[PDB]
Amino acid sequence: PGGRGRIGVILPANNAGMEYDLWKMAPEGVSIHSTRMKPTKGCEPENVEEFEKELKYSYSLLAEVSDIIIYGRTYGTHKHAHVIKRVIKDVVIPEESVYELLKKLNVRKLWIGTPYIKERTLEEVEWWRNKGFEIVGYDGLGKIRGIDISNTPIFTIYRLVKRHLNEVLKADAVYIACTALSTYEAVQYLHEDLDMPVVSENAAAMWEALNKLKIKAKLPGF
Amino acid sequence: PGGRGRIGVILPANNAGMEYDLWKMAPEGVSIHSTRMKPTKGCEPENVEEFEKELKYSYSLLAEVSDIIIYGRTYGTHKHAHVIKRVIKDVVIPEESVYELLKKLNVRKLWIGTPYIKERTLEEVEWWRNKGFEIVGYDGLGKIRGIDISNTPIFTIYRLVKRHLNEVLKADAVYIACTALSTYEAVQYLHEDLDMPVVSENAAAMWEALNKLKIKAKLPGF
Amino acid sequence: PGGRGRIGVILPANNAGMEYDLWKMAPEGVSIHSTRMKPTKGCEPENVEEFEKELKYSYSLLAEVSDIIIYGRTYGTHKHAHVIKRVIKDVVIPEESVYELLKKLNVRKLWIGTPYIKERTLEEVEWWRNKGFEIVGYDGLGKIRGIDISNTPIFTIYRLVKRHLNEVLKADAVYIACTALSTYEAVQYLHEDLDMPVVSENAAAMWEALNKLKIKAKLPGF
Amino acid sequence: PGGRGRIGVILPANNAGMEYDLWKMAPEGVSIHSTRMKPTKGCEPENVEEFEKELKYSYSLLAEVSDIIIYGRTYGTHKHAHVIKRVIKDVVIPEESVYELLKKLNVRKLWIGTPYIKERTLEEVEWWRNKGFEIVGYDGLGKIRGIDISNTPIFTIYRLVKRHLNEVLKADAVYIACTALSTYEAVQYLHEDLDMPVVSENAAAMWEALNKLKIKAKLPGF
Amino acid sequence: PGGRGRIGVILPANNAGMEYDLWKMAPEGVSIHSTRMKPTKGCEPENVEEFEKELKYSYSLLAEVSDIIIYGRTYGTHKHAHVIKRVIKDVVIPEESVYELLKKLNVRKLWIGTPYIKERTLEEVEWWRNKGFEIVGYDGLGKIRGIDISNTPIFTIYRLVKRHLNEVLKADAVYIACTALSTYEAVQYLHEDLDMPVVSENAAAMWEALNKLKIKAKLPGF
Amino acid sequence: PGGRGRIGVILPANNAGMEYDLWKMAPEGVSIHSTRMKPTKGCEPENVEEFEKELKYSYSLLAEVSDIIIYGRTYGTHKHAHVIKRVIKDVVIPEESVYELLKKLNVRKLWIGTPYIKERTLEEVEWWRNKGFEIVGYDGLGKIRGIDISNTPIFTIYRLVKRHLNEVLKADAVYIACTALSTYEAVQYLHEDLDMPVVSENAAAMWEALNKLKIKAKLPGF
Amino acid sequence: PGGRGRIGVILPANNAGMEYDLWKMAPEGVSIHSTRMKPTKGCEPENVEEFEKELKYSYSLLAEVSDIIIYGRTYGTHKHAHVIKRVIKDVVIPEESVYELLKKLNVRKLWIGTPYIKERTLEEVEWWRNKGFEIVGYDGLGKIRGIDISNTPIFTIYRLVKRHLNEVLKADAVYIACTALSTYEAVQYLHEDLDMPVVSENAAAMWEALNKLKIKAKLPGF
Amino acid sequence: PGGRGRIGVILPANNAGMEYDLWKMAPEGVSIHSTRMKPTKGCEPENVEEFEKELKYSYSLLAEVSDIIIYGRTYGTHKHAHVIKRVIKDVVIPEESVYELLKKLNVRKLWIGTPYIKERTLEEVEWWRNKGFEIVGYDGLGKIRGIDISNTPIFTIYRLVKRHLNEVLKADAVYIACTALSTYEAVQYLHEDLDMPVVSENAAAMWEALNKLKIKAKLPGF
Repeated sequence: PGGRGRIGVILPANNAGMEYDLWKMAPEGVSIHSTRMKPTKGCEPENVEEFEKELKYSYSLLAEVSDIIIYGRTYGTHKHAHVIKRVIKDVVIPEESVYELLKKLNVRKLWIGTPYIKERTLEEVEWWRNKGFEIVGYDGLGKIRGIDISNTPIFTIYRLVKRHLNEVLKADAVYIACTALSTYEAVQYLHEDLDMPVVSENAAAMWEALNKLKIKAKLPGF
Repeated sequence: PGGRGRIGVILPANNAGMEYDLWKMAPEGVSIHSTRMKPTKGCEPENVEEFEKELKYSYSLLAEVSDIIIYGRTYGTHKHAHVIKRVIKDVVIPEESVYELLKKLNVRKLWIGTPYIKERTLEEVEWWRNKGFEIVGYDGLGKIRGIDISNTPIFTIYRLVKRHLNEVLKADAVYIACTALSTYEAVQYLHEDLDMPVVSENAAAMWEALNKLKIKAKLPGF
Repeated sequence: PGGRGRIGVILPANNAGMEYDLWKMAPEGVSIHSTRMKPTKGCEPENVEEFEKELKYSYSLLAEVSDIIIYGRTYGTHKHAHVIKRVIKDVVIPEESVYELLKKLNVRKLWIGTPYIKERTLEEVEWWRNKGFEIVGYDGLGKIRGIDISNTPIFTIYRLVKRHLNEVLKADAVYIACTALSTYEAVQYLHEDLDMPVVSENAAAMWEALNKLKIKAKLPGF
Repeated sequence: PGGRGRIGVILPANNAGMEYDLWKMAPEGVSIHSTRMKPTKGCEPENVEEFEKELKYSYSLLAEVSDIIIYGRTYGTHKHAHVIKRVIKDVVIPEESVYELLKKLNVRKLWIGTPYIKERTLEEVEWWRNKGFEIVGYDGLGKIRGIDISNTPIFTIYRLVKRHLNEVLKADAVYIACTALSTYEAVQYLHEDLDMPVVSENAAAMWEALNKLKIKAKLPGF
Repeated sequence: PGGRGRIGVILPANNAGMEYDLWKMAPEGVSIHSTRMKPTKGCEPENVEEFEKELKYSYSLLAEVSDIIIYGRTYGTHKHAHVIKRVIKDVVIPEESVYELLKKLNVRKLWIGTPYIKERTLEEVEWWRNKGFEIVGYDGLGKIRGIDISNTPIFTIYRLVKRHLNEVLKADAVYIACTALSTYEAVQYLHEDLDMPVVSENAAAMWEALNKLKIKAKLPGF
Repeated sequence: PGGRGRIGVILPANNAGMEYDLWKMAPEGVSIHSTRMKPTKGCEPENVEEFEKELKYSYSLLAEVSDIIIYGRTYGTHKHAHVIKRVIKDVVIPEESVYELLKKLNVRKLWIGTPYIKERTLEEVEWWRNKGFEIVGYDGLGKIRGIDISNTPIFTIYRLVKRHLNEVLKADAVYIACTALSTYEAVQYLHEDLDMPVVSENAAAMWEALNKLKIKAKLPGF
Repeated sequence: PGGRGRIGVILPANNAGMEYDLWKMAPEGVSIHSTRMKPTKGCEPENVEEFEKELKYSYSLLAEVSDIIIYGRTYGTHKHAHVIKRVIKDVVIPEESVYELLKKLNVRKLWIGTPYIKERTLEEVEWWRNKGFEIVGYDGLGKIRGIDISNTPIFTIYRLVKRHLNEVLKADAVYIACTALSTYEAVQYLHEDLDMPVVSENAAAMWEALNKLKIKAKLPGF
Repeated sequence: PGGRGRIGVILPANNAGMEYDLWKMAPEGVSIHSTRMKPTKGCEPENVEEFEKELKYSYSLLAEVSDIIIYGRTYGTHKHAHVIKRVIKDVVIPEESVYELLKKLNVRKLWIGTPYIKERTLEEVEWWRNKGFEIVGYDGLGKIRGIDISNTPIFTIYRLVKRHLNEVLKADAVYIACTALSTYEAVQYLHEDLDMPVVSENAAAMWEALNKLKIKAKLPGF
């Protein structure tokens, strides 16, 4: 029973990494409660009313046990963030959390690691690039299926970044995209070794949620 | 990542105690993945096809990330267990787990603790009698709302039983119903103090799941 | 054998939280010794000589084993503090300890949490405002019986405050009234989460006592 | 809160050792609550109605917070135990606890250590002898004032016994009288070194109390 | 210094897992010393004199710092074990260690896990079958390059076996071939979960070496 | 599996101290991989092509499992360092690491400890003086055989320096030559006691290697 | 075997507290070696040649195993310190160590605690008083026999000082005389509670010895 | 303070290993007090009255602080043990302790390790044979000076025995002579590895002393 706080999380059916990260980061007295959503074809809502209806439903399943809710998907966050914010009051959108965290950390140069194939990696890059960050470098694991992404080993994530040391060192911080990756440990190793903030999407999400709820906690990587 | 094993769990929207218990019991390398279901009026589905359709849907959201699935509700387990077993192959029904565990523990005399009101506590008590157990005593917390049940403090659960020490010491074991109660700690204290197995629905569920997956683990209470 | 120090405490018959708090806060080599007083109707003595006679008696039971004595009641502290100070030389009055502690902490804005019901909580609010504090907010558990108050769970005390986050954040510190509440843990969680001193009556009492005796110690919440 | 159990204790004003022992022995979730009684001239009440009236009063101060009560005095236990049992239902009389414990331990030969002077040590001796125990030896610290007795150092109590190794090794167990002595540690050292049960009055009292309440616990010298 | 013992190990150039396993298993005061050998085409030497000459050379590099030597390759062990034993007195051949260990464990039914491709896994199979073991099942990771094999994650090795729970549970023990795999952890998880000895080639090698040197030690899966 | 990093090391056949030091200093996720070289007569190669050919061969045995390589010999480092750097790109030469470390530590006055005999210790002294250091003092263990050197006890190395306290205190740092000495512990004791950096050849080597790979770590002695 | 250092100590036959203190303070790798001297009538040598002859003899028994020697007596230190320094080169005289330590701590006001009776306590006071310290207060345990002094309990030493809190607080530091008292613990409690250096003769002696030998160590009380 | 017990020890001037061993073995509350004796030429006193006079003197220096005394020399124990027993009542002679311990351990076959040269090792070996033991083997460190003996490293003592594994494994136990050797650790390693009691002279001495005083303790090696 989360007497200190209860965090609800809506995530994709095949995401097997976020729940683990969230619990590992949850301070004493805090509990995580999740519900899943149908896996989707694209990365954005085809039918907005359809999306909003399903979103409201999942939200209704978490509304009473949650003190705050995290939208743990990337789907619909780029072009329909307003729909999500509309349905879920005070919702935490990991991608936006990353932005605030990086800003609060005075980050201008960024190195981006992802689990995606080149194409998506680049889009991810341009997204952040189009938000004012200078992207000194990037790379991806070249995966497609979420379950496969979730299965990524700690050090595979670690070497994904370390392999580009020379350029990684030119950044003010590193960002590891996708909530399907369990970055709880990887991010700590990277942070210690690179001596710079290493921000994962899951850690950023917890950072924002814990701040809004006002619960002291030492997140990993920064 | 749940390299050692991944346990999926389907639970009622307002259950805030089972996810906590499950993670506390999860041995290293094991992760818990859940999805919620619409809260229902009765304790048994009035539209079977409706139930089966919703059940199949939730199952489809956990099917890929799960190595095994736990049906963490009481709803539909008394009269429609066959429907659940049909939709979810190898599904773990906590109530049935309790039965197997008690049997394996050679339990004949039983004391039953619940979070329900007198009328429902009576049904619960009669149910286990009609299963071959001599019920030396019982009591309930007299609650109705699941969130309220989930909020039950460790020692409130502890005194729920201890208050009837004289009856209790006549049983071969104690059983604490409902997966909404977080019994991880309470059950350990009771087990040590009463010197007899104290079986909670959540512990029984993990016991069965961990056995089927073949993962060593020390559950609490027994 | 409190070779380092012995603290005597006079408390109401039905107070079950203060002794626990005091021992948990007692540093190594320090021991707590208590004696109880007849539970009373009002919150102030109608017969002063009666009060003084009973007060002197209880004091006589603690005088020889105590290095210092804490008057752990609220009864008679508002209008007859002088009587208490008269009978018990160097007595520690928790309510006055809170005042000195808050002052030493440069506190001007205060949020007050209590276990009482509307009326009495309103009197407590007024009592602190007249002492020179701006009371940005308050709330109570609405209890009457001391044993009931003592039974209050850690997180029930925690949420009593957290539920009013918006206002609490406007204060310089939080104060939790009544020595019947066991605040040893609750106060630590609140202090960490709110990032401001959270002063409970029991912690304030120990603070003053330990200072007078000159025994190093880390009290909780500030 | 003492969700696991609350033990009330009535003790003499100048006893500074039993509260410490009781708390050290208290398992998690158990709390100790005490109240004192006027120090008396003799070792037995001269006015029975007077005694019974004061006894009932102190009891009334502990009745509501206690699950069980320990009468931590020797006063009135030899000739008026029935009065005490009458006023306090299920009361635990340390001296009687020692007897049951020694019997349960199949003890026939006993060595007795006390904090009293020769005269009283002698009375303590034939009192236990009169219960059928063969008393292979004894000795006392020769103290009179309770506060002085309470101040007795761990190893002073240890050497009080060890100094008579010769005869002491002829007993089946050692018994250390008076609840004013803090025997929590001393008794452990003696038990390990002499390889036989070393029963102190405080440990015996907790043993009986914890048994009646049914709370698992590992007591000091046996 | 390895005052307790020094174990020398000859291994293939690209083996990155055995040195790690050996050190983790090395008890206090024991140190591991290694030297590498040219990577070879086949799995058996084509030129025996060539092999023997290179073998003697590597041995000469470890002879002075070693108390015993482990031949950590599979190359030349199937058809030329006698050559190895000839050059290196008391040499420990991991494959032969596995055999002795399994025999000492009274193993008749065996499940075999390997990192090789179907073809080679099949050869590894009937080789052990040819030693009288009934092989209830097997599987391989289908890898070729040693460095790739060494990179195998703990749980990848764990699931390599667990995925065949069904048949695996019919064996008396599990055997994981190749010293390039770091099985220190994987083997412990499997052993606990399957409740049967899980023997890795590296653990078997250390078992034999530590026995000959007579150094107490608790090895991984048995 | 050095998921964090893999350090290869080429060392003399009879060196039994460096591998131990390296592993003790290796942070989590880092592994050490070594290969030996034929013990040589002189301290410099008489046949350069011979040396280069053997050097290239050993390197080829470590090239694939290593992220970086340490040349753990003194042989050929004084007059043929360029040959080594040529064959092994980014190779770490412990002697040169010591120089950079001492420089980074702003060291001008140096005390030198060695395991060699008068003559050779004299050559080492001259070698460091020509590098720009004032050598306030020195001493050696007077050993010749590497295995003998490796067998040197922690405190023998400690007293080798401490015995000259008066001079040592005049230096800015102490340097202990030869990678055959296991200095992991000795260097820590010396550093604490002398309150100045105590640099061993092995620690310096790890310092440089870990820096190039960018892996956080706390080496001993400085 | 004190590889890090060996401290010899000459002490009075009946001193049972210094050896314990010295070992408790001895850092790892340091050992204490002692030899006793005939107990004497006065506090100063009657026959100087006699003293010097016996002193030289005891010294000869410690000369070879010691790196430095501590003269753990007060006898002959006030008027014949020069004789001691003459016989034992670099000898550590605890009383002189206290002086240097207090000076290095910029101490002007001092509170003195001793185990002696009034007369000696006063002489001790005048001694320090005649060395430039302002003695804000003092007290003694009033003991005569060294064995009795050695038997002094931790908290008896603690209260010896604490009992004079008001004046103790006026000092810059507290000094506890006599090496027969085991002050290892007492001094730590006092130091923490009084928030000022609390210097015992034994701690001062170790401070000086460890400094001369150059061995890092955290002495208690300052 | 040695509230639990005080052990006095008389040892040779240059013995630097026994005091360390004794303290490491001393259980909590036990302290060691020593005094030294003039180093002697032979291994047996040539002037008995001279010996007895010096023996009585040293004894007089330890008589008051000791609960029991250990004669930590070999000198005079072979032919004049009766003189020692005469002067020191209940004295513990390590050599005799070894005998009783070995006997109590039902030891018939013995392997003997010593720090002496061949000739003295022969006497030592013959001595124990003429005591009823079959001596399956032996060896010595070949040292003469006690300080040199004391300086013997843990593993040097360990290999002294291990080097003769084949002979050793034929014995029922191993015995390591001389109290100058610090065997506290060495003996534990040997005991674990050889799986048989490994008795050092110092451990045997403590065993006997602790038994006579009746203090529970876990010695090493057996």
